[PDB]
Amino acid sequence: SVSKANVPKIDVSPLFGDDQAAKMRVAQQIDAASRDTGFFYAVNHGINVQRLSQKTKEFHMSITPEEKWDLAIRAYNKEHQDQVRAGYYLSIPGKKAVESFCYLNPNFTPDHPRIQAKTPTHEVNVWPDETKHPGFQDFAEQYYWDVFGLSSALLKGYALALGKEENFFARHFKPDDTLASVVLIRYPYLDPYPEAAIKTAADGTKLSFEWHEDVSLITVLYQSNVQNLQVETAAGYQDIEADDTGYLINCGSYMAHLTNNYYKAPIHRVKWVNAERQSLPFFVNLGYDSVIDPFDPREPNGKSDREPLSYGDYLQNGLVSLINKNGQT
Ligand SMILES: CC(C)[C@@H](NC(=O)[C@H](CS)NC(=O)CCC[C@H](N)C(=O)O)C(=O)O
Ligand SMILES: [Fe+2]
Repeated sequence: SVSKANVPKIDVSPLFGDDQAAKMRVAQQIDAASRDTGFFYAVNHGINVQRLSQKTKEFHMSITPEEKWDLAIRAYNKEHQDQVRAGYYLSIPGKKAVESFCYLNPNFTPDHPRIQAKTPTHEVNVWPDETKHPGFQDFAEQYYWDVFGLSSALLKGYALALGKEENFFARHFKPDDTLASVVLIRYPYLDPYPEAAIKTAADGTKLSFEWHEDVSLITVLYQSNVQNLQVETAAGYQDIEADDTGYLINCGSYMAHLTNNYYKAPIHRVKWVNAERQSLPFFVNLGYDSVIDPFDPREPNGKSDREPLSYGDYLQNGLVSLINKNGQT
């Protein structure tokens, strides 16, 4: 029936160091994975993912309907016209199973010039009451900078893999303006499971979320130990095995654009599984005005005829497009 994808485990610890040859050997493994299925697991990453999962569970399982309305994005609460990205994405009992909480750069405050200018895709995070969820905000903001650090190191690997100096991507990935987001997704156990929340793929597979390419430069994902992801290959969809100690990494469609599809954005989908689990992506986005001149690693000169694409315009279009194709999450 369904084969299993080759997803290598890459020790990324050299990318935090100064052994340049060891970093090249990591870059080679990133290149090979990016040209095969497009996924790899980053191991020896140094992030306490046990505390991540525990604090996230405590939040999902203790927030009340009252608090969810207070935090809801505008899709679920007409009063919150300024919350398009950041806030709570409600489940709909009997109809929609998944629920999530999304937050952005903690440096996006009312004092931030992008917030003053009302620039699209920039928002101030909303948080639950500290007394009802003690330590949650402190944990979540710290985690943002923890995975920001991991992501910066990974971008050095991708740069070296493509033959560029190690700051080629990372120089556009800055704490003061990154549009990167964390999403804390709960997939619940439900009995009976609402049929409306299950989609049937063309090939008969039951899905929670249909095929898509990620709107990101790269995606840095922690999931609990329940198998669910599939990646499309020419020979059909292949199962991605779960590993709840590592981060699963793949390219988004901005990487595909700027490399002239040398590193494709892998198409993937989420199988339906009736099990309580967590999916915690960090979407590595650059700044609103970040532009990287596209290039083609296949050509000696590296010349490409693709237009440079501003990351802000890419992100605004891509988020809307994904909602329109696969539905409001
Ligand atoms: C496949 C996983 C990453 C996860 N899916 C997802 O997170 C899906 C597909 S990548 N992503 C989205 O809907 C885009 C969220 C963007 C976010 N609100 C923002 O403003 O930045 C899942 O488990 O459903
Ligand atoms: Fe995805």
